[PDB]
Amino acid sequence: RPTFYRQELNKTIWEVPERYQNLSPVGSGAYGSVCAAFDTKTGLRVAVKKLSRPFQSIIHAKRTYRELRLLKHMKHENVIGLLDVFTPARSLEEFNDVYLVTHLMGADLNNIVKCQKLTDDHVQFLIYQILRGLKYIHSADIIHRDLKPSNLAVNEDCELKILEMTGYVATRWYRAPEIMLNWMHYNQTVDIWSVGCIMAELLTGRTLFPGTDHIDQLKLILRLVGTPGAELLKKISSESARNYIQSLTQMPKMNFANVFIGANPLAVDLLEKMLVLDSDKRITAAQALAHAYFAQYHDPDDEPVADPYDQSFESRDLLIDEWKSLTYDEVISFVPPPL
Ligand SMILES: CN(C)c1cc(-c2ccncc2)c(-c2ccccc2)nn1
Ligand SMILES: Fc1ccc(-c2n[nH]cc2-c2ccncc2)cc1
Ligand SMILES: [Zn+2]
Repeated sequence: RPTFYRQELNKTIWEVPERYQNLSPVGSGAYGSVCAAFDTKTGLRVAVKKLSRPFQSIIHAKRTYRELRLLKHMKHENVIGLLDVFTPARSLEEFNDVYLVTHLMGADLNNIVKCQKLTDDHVQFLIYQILRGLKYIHSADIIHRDLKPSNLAVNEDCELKILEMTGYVATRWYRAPEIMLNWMHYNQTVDIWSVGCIMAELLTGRTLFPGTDHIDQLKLILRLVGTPGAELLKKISSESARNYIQSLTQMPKMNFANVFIGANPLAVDLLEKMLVLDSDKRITAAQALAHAYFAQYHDPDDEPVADPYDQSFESRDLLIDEWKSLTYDEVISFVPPPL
Protein backbone atom coordinates (compact mmCIF):
# COMPACT_ATOMS: atom_id res chain seq x y z
CA ARG A 1 0.00 0.00 0.00
CA PRO A 2 1.30 3.45 -0.95
CA THR A 3 1.36 6.56 1.24
CA PHE A 4 -1.53 9.02 0.96
CA TYR A 5 -1.44 12.78 1.53
CA ARG A 6 -4.45 15.02 2.08
CA GLN A 7 -5.38 18.48 0.78
CA GLU A 8 -8.50 20.56 0.05
CA LEU A 9 -9.04 21.82 -3.54
CA ASN A 10 -12.16 23.95 -4.28
CA LYS A 11 -14.56 22.64 -1.58
CA THR A 12 -13.60 18.95 -2.01
CA ILE A 13 -10.95 17.03 -0.02
CA TRP A 14 -8.49 14.82 -1.95
CA GLU A 15 -6.60 11.84 -0.49
CA VAL A 16 -4.32 10.50 -3.23
CA PRO A 17 -1.03 8.56 -3.14
CA GLU A 18 2.28 10.39 -3.06
CA ARG A 19 3.09 9.48 -6.68
CA TYR A 20 0.54 12.05 -7.93
CA GLN A 21 1.81 15.59 -7.32
CA ASN A 22 0.78 19.13 -8.27
CA LEU A 23 -2.99 18.48 -8.25
CA SER A 24 -4.80 21.26 -10.19
CA PRO A 25 -8.61 21.45 -10.67
CA VAL A 26 -9.43 21.09 -14.34
CA GLY A 27 -13.18 20.41 -14.30
CA SER A 28 -16.19 19.37 -12.26
CA GLY A 29 -19.79 18.29 -12.68
CA ALA A 30 -22.38 15.70 -11.65
CA TYR A 31 -20.06 12.72 -12.38
CA GLY A 32 -17.38 14.12 -10.08
CA SER A 33 -14.35 16.40 -9.85
CA VAL A 34 -11.30 15.99 -12.09
CA CYS A 35 -7.81 17.22 -11.22
CA ALA A 36 -4.73 17.39 -13.40
CA ALA A 37 -1.67 15.88 -11.73
CA PHE A 38 1.88 14.73 -12.40
CA ASP A 39 2.56 11.01 -11.96
CA THR A 40 6.12 10.70 -10.64
CA LYS A 41 6.32 6.95 -11.30
CA THR A 42 5.76 7.23 -15.07
CA GLY A 43 6.49 10.92 -15.69
CA LEU A 44 3.08 11.32 -17.33
CA ARG A 45 0.51 14.06 -16.87
CA VAL A 46 -2.64 12.32 -15.65
CA ALA A 47 -6.24 13.20 -14.81
CA VAL A 48 -7.58 12.13 -11.41
CA LYS A 49 -11.37 11.95 -11.07
CA LYS A 50 -12.90 11.74 -7.59
CA LEU A 51 -16.38 10.24 -7.80
CA SER A 52 -19.04 12.26 -5.97
CA ARG A 53 -21.30 10.38 -3.54
CA PRO A 54 -20.41 7.02 -5.15
CA PHE A 55 -22.73 5.05 -2.82
CA GLN A 56 -25.45 7.59 -1.82
CA SER A 57 -28.15 5.53 -3.63
CA ILE A 58 -28.62 2.24 -5.48
CA ILE A 59 -28.43 4.28 -8.70
CA HIS A 60 -25.13 5.80 -7.55
CA ALA A 61 -23.67 2.51 -6.30
CA LYS A 62 -24.54 0.57 -9.46
CA ARG A 63 -23.32 3.42 -11.67
CA THR A 64 -20.04 3.50 -9.73
CA TYR A 65 -19.63 -0.23 -10.35
CA ARG A 66 -20.61 0.12 -14.01
CA GLU A 67 -18.10 2.91 -14.72
CA LEU A 68 -15.27 0.99 -13.05
CA ARG A 69 -16.14 -2.22 -14.92
CA LEU A 70 -16.31 -0.32 -18.22
CA LEU A 71 -13.06 1.61 -17.76
CA LYS A 72 -11.19 -1.54 -16.70
CA HIS A 73 -12.30 -3.26 -19.92
CA MET A 74 -11.58 -0.54 -22.50
CA LYS A 75 -8.06 -0.99 -23.93
CA HIS A 76 -8.09 1.05 -27.14
CA GLU A 77 -6.21 4.11 -28.37
CA ASN A 78 -9.43 6.04 -29.10
CA VAL A 79 -11.25 5.14 -25.85
CA ILE A 80 -10.43 6.39 -22.36
CA GLY A 81 -8.72 3.71 -20.29
CA LEU A 82 -7.67 3.20 -16.69
CA LEU A 83 -4.10 3.90 -15.64
CA ASP A 84 -4.94 3.44 -11.95
CA VAL A 85 -7.84 3.22 -9.50
CA PHE A 86 -7.45 3.66 -5.76
CA THR A 87 -9.18 4.48 -2.48
CA PRO A 88 -7.67 5.84 0.76
CA ALA A 89 -9.70 3.31 2.77
CA ARG A 90 -7.86 0.34 4.27
CA SER A 91 -10.83 -2.07 4.40
CA LEU A 92 -14.32 -2.70 3.07
CA GLU A 93 -15.77 -1.15 6.24
CA GLU A 94 -14.21 2.27 5.56
CA PHE A 95 -14.63 2.14 1.75
CA ASN A 96 -16.19 5.52 0.95
CA ASP A 97 -14.39 7.22 -1.95
CA VAL A 98 -13.26 6.09 -5.41
CA TYR A 99 -10.56 7.76 -7.51
CA LEU A 100 -9.91 7.04 -11.19
CA VAL A 101 -6.73 7.95 -13.12
CA THR A 102 -6.20 8.21 -16.91
CA HIS A 103 -3.95 10.06 -19.36
CA LEU A 104 -4.53 13.84 -19.12
CA MET A 105 -6.46 15.12 -22.14
CA GLY A 106 -6.18 18.88 -22.49
CA ALA A 107 -9.44 19.76 -24.24
CA ASP A 108 -12.60 18.43 -25.89
CA LEU A 109 -14.10 18.77 -29.35
CA ASN A 110 -16.16 21.79 -28.24
CA ASN A 111 -13.03 23.78 -27.34
CA ILE A 112 -11.84 23.12 -30.92
CA VAL A 113 -14.99 23.63 -33.01
CA LYS A 114 -15.62 27.03 -31.42
CA CYS A 115 -12.02 28.29 -31.46
CA GLN A 116 -11.44 27.49 -35.14
CA LYS A 117 -13.13 26.37 -38.36
CA LEU A 118 -11.81 22.88 -39.03
CA THR A 119 -10.43 22.04 -42.45
CA ASP A 120 -11.65 18.92 -44.25
CA ASP A 121 -8.43 17.04 -43.47
CA HIS A 122 -8.90 17.63 -39.74
CA VAL A 123 -12.52 16.46 -39.94
CA GLN A 124 -11.43 13.21 -41.61
CA PHE A 125 -8.90 12.41 -38.89
CA LEU A 126 -11.20 13.32 -36.00
CA ILE A 127 -14.26 11.47 -37.31
CA TYR A 128 -12.10 8.46 -38.23
CA GLN A 129 -10.85 8.23 -34.64
CA ILE A 130 -14.41 8.42 -33.30
CA LEU A 131 -15.56 5.62 -35.61
CA ARG A 132 -12.46 3.54 -34.84
CA GLY A 133 -13.29 3.77 -31.14
CA LEU A 134 -16.98 3.19 -31.81
CA LYS A 135 -16.25 -0.03 -33.70
CA TYR A 136 -14.28 -1.23 -30.66
CA ILE A 137 -17.01 -0.21 -28.21
CA HIS A 138 -19.78 -1.67 -30.36
CA SER A 139 -17.90 -4.95 -30.84
CA ALA A 140 -18.23 -5.53 -27.08
CA ASP A 141 -22.04 -5.10 -27.35
CA ILE A 142 -21.76 -1.69 -25.67
CA ILE A 143 -23.76 1.37 -26.74
CA HIS A 144 -22.43 4.79 -25.73
CA ARG A 145 -25.91 6.44 -25.88
CA ASP A 146 -24.55 9.95 -25.12
CA LEU A 147 -22.02 10.80 -27.83
CA LYS A 148 -21.50 14.57 -27.96
CA PRO A 149 -18.56 16.97 -28.45
CA SER A 150 -17.99 17.43 -24.70
CA ASN A 151 -17.58 13.63 -24.37
CA LEU A 152 -14.74 13.52 -26.95
CA ALA A 153 -11.34 14.37 -25.46
CA VAL A 154 -8.63 15.76 -27.75
CA ASN A 155 -5.01 16.79 -27.12
CA GLU A 156 -2.64 19.03 -29.06
CA ASP A 157 -1.67 16.08 -31.28
CA CYS A 158 -5.30 15.98 -32.42
CA GLU A 159 -5.44 12.55 -30.83
CA LEU A 160 -9.03 11.72 -29.85
CA LYS A 161 -10.51 9.52 -27.14
CA ILE A 162 -14.15 8.76 -26.33
CA LEU A 163 -15.20 9.36 -22.72
CA GLU A 164 -32.86 11.16 -10.68
CA MET A 165 -32.55 14.83 -11.61
CA THR A 166 -28.83 15.44 -11.02
CA GLY A 167 -27.08 16.20 -14.31
CA TYR A 168 -30.27 16.90 -16.25
CA VAL A 169 -29.81 18.12 -19.85
CA ALA A 170 -33.05 19.64 -21.29
CA THR A 171 -32.42 18.96 -25.02
CA ARG A 172 -29.77 16.74 -26.65
CA TRP A 173 -28.93 18.07 -30.12
CA TYR A 174 -27.00 14.85 -30.85
CA ARG A 175 -29.58 12.26 -29.76
CA ALA A 176 -31.00 9.84 -32.30
CA PRO A 177 -34.69 10.46 -33.11
CA GLU A 178 -35.70 6.94 -32.08
CA ILE A 179 -34.65 7.78 -28.52
CA MET A 180 -36.55 11.08 -28.74
CA LEU A 181 -39.57 8.93 -29.62
CA ASN A 182 -38.79 6.79 -26.53
CA TRP A 183 -38.31 3.61 -28.54
CA MET A 184 -37.06 0.89 -26.17
CA HIS A 185 -35.46 -1.34 -28.87
CA TYR A 186 -32.90 1.22 -30.20
CA ASN A 187 -29.64 -0.41 -31.43
CA GLN A 188 -25.94 0.55 -31.60
CA THR A 189 -26.56 2.84 -34.59
CA VAL A 190 -27.95 5.49 -32.24
CA ASP A 191 -24.27 6.37 -31.79
CA ILE A 192 -23.81 6.66 -35.56
CA TRP A 193 -26.55 9.30 -35.64
CA SER A 194 -24.64 11.31 -33.03
CA VAL A 195 -21.45 11.03 -35.09
CA GLY A 196 -23.33 12.42 -38.08
CA CYS A 197 -24.50 15.40 -36.04
CA ILE A 198 -20.95 15.92 -34.75
CA MET A 199 -19.41 15.58 -38.22
CA ALA A 200 -21.94 18.06 -39.62
CA GLU A 201 -21.05 20.53 -36.86
CA LEU A 202 -17.35 20.25 -37.70
CA LEU A 203 -18.03 20.84 -41.40
CA THR A 204 -20.35 23.85 -41.04
CA GLY A 205 -19.45 25.32 -37.64
CA ARG A 206 -23.13 25.30 -36.61
CA THR A 207 -25.19 22.91 -34.52
CA LEU A 208 -27.15 20.79 -36.98
CA PHE A 209 -30.30 20.30 -34.85
CA PRO A 210 -30.29 22.96 -32.09
CA GLY A 211 -33.78 22.14 -30.85
CA THR A 212 -35.33 23.82 -27.83
CA ASP A 213 -37.14 20.73 -26.50
CA HIS A 214 -37.91 17.14 -27.48
CA ILE A 215 -40.79 18.22 -29.75
CA ASP A 216 -38.76 20.99 -31.39
CA GLN A 217 -35.84 18.58 -31.77
CA LEU A 218 -37.96 16.14 -33.78
CA LYS A 219 -39.32 18.94 -35.98
CA LEU A 220 -35.79 20.12 -36.81
CA ILE A 221 -34.67 16.57 -37.64
CA LEU A 222 -37.69 15.85 -39.84
CA ARG A 223 -37.12 19.06 -41.81
CA LEU A 224 -33.76 17.73 -43.04
CA VAL A 225 -34.28 13.96 -43.37
CA GLY A 226 -38.00 14.10 -44.20
CA THR A 227 -40.99 12.51 -42.55
CA PRO A 228 -40.86 8.71 -42.15
CA GLY A 229 -41.73 6.71 -45.25
CA ALA A 230 -44.07 3.71 -45.36
CA GLU A 231 -41.42 1.08 -44.47
CA LEU A 232 -40.38 3.04 -41.36
CA LEU A 233 -43.99 3.74 -40.49
CA LYS A 234 -44.73 0.01 -40.37
CA LYS A 235 -42.18 -0.36 -37.54
CA ILE A 236 -43.74 2.22 -35.15
CA SER A 237 -45.70 0.36 -32.38
CA SER A 238 -46.76 3.28 -30.11
CA GLU A 239 -49.98 4.61 -31.73
CA SER A 240 -49.27 7.90 -29.95
CA ALA A 241 -46.09 8.31 -32.00
CA ARG A 242 -47.47 6.80 -35.22
CA ASN A 243 -50.52 9.08 -35.21
CA TYR A 244 -48.34 12.06 -34.24
CA ILE A 245 -45.90 11.53 -37.10
CA GLN A 246 -48.80 11.09 -39.54
CA SER A 247 -50.69 14.12 -38.16
CA LEU A 248 -47.63 16.31 -38.64
CA THR A 249 -46.90 18.24 -41.82
CA GLN A 250 -45.34 15.92 -44.39
CA MET A 251 -41.77 17.11 -44.97
CA PRO A 252 -39.69 15.81 -47.88
CA LYS A 253 -36.11 14.64 -47.55
CA MET A 254 -33.84 17.56 -48.39
CA ASN A 255 -30.88 17.39 -50.77
CA PHE A 256 -27.80 17.12 -48.56
CA ALA A 257 -25.62 18.50 -51.37
CA ASN A 258 -27.72 21.68 -51.08
CA VAL A 259 -27.60 21.79 -47.27
CA PHE A 260 -23.84 21.22 -46.93
CA ILE A 261 -22.73 23.40 -49.82
CA GLY A 262 -19.03 23.56 -50.67
CA ALA A 263 -18.33 20.53 -48.47
CA ASN A 264 -16.41 17.50 -49.70
CA PRO A 265 -18.87 15.39 -51.74
CA LEU A 266 -17.36 12.35 -50.03
CA ALA A 267 -18.27 13.89 -46.67
CA VAL A 268 -21.80 14.68 -47.85
CA ASP A 269 -22.26 11.09 -49.06
CA LEU A 270 -21.20 9.80 -45.63
CA LEU A 271 -23.56 12.19 -43.83
CA GLU A 272 -26.43 10.88 -45.96
CA LYS A 273 -25.65 7.34 -44.77
CA MET A 274 -25.33 8.36 -41.10
CA LEU A 275 -28.35 10.67 -40.79
CA VAL A 276 -30.94 8.11 -41.87
CA LEU A 277 -34.23 8.02 -39.96
CA ASP A 278 -34.57 4.23 -40.12
CA SER A 279 -31.95 2.78 -37.77
CA ASP A 280 -32.07 -0.50 -39.72
CA LYS A 281 -30.60 1.33 -42.73
CA ARG A 282 -28.06 3.46 -40.84
CA ILE A 283 -24.42 2.78 -41.68
CA THR A 284 -22.48 0.96 -38.98
CA ALA A 285 -19.16 2.05 -37.51
CA ALA A 286 -17.25 -0.74 -39.25
CA GLN A 287 -18.91 0.07 -42.59
CA ALA A 288 -18.24 3.79 -42.11
CA LEU A 289 -14.51 3.18 -41.61
CA ALA A 290 -14.31 1.65 -45.10
CA HIS A 291 -16.03 4.67 -46.69
CA ALA A 292 -13.91 6.44 -49.30
CA TYR A 293 -13.95 9.57 -47.11
CA PHE A 294 -11.31 7.94 -44.86
CA ALA A 295 -9.19 6.51 -47.69
CA GLN A 296 -5.97 8.01 -46.30
CA TYR A 297 -6.50 6.67 -42.75
CA HIS A 298 -8.40 3.39 -43.16
CA ASP A 299 -6.41 0.28 -42.22
CA PRO A 300 -8.46 -2.92 -41.85
CA ASP A 301 -5.58 -4.58 -39.97
CA ASP A 302 -5.40 -1.68 -37.46
CA GLU A 303 -9.05 -1.29 -36.40
CA PRO A 304 -9.37 -3.92 -33.67
CA VAL A 305 -12.39 -5.25 -31.83
CA ALA A 306 -12.88 -5.73 -28.10
CA ASP A 307 -12.71 -8.78 -25.89
CA PRO A 308 -16.12 -10.07 -24.73
CA TYR A 309 -17.64 -7.86 -22.03
CA ASP A 310 -19.86 -9.43 -19.36
CA GLN A 311 -22.89 -7.16 -18.91
CA SER A 312 -24.90 -9.65 -16.82
CA PHE A 313 -24.68 -7.33 -13.79
CA GLU A 314 -26.90 -4.75 -15.51
CA SER A 315 -30.06 -6.79 -14.85
CA ARG A 316 -29.22 -7.45 -11.19
CA ASP A 317 -31.20 -6.05 -8.24
CA LEU A 318 -28.62 -5.97 -5.44
CA LEU A 319 -28.34 -3.93 -2.26
CA ILE A 320 -26.14 -0.87 -1.79
CA ASP A 321 -23.72 -2.88 0.36
CA GLU A 322 -23.47 -5.50 -2.41
CA TRP A 323 -22.71 -3.01 -5.19
CA LYS A 324 -20.23 -1.39 -2.80
CA SER A 325 -18.49 -4.69 -2.06
CA LEU A 326 -18.44 -5.58 -5.77
CA THR A 327 -16.80 -2.22 -6.52
CA TYR A 328 -14.20 -2.76 -3.79
CA ASP A 329 -13.33 -6.14 -5.30
CA GLU A 330 -12.73 -4.49 -8.68
CA VAL A 331 -10.50 -1.84 -7.08
CA ILE A 332 -8.18 -4.34 -5.41
CA SER A 333 -8.08 -6.78 -8.35
CA PHE A 334 -7.05 -3.99 -10.75
CA VAL A 335 -3.71 -4.53 -12.50
CA PRO A 336 -2.15 -1.56 -14.34
CA PRO A 337 -1.20 -1.80 -18.02
CA PRO A 338 2.49 -2.06 -18.93
CA LEU A 339 4.37 1.24 -19.14
C1 LIG B 1 -17.08 14.57 -18.18
N1 LIG B 1 -15.69 14.83 -18.52
C2 LIG B 1 -15.39 15.98 -19.36
C3 LIG B 1 -14.70 14.02 -18.06
C4 LIG B 1 -13.37 14.26 -18.41
C5 LIG B 1 -12.40 13.40 -17.89
C6 LIG B 1 -10.98 13.62 -18.29
C7 LIG B 1 -10.22 12.61 -18.88
C8 LIG B 1 -8.93 12.88 -19.29
N2 LIG B 1 -8.35 14.08 -19.16
C9 LIG B 1 -9.08 15.05 -18.60
C10 LIG B 1 -10.38 14.87 -18.16
C11 LIG B 1 -12.84 12.37 -17.04
C12 LIG B 1 -11.95 11.38 -16.38
C13 LIG B 1 -12.24 10.02 -16.42
C14 LIG B 1 -11.44 9.10 -15.77
C15 LIG B 1 -10.34 9.53 -15.06
C16 LIG B 1 -10.03 10.87 -15.00
C17 LIG B 1 -10.83 11.79 -15.66
N3 LIG B 1 -14.14 12.20 -16.76
N4 LIG B 1 -15.07 13.03 -17.26
F1 LIG C 1 -39.83 10.11 -36.55
C1 LIG C 1 -39.18 8.93 -36.39
C2 LIG C 1 -37.89 8.96 -35.92
C3 LIG C 1 -37.23 7.76 -35.75
C4 LIG C 1 -37.85 6.55 -36.04
C5 LIG C 1 -37.14 5.27 -35.87
N1 LIG C 1 -36.00 5.04 -36.53
N2 LIG C 1 -35.61 3.79 -36.17
C6 LIG C 1 -36.48 3.24 -35.32
C7 LIG C 1 -37.48 4.15 -35.10
C8 LIG C 1 -38.62 3.91 -34.20
C9 LIG C 1 -39.15 4.92 -33.40
C10 LIG C 1 -40.22 4.64 -32.57
N3 LIG C 1 -40.79 3.44 -32.48
C11 LIG C 1 -40.28 2.47 -33.24
C12 LIG C 1 -39.21 2.65 -34.10
C13 LIG C 1 -39.16 6.57 -36.53
C14 LIG C 1 -39.83 7.77 -36.70
ZN1 LIG D 1 -27.80 11.21 -8.10
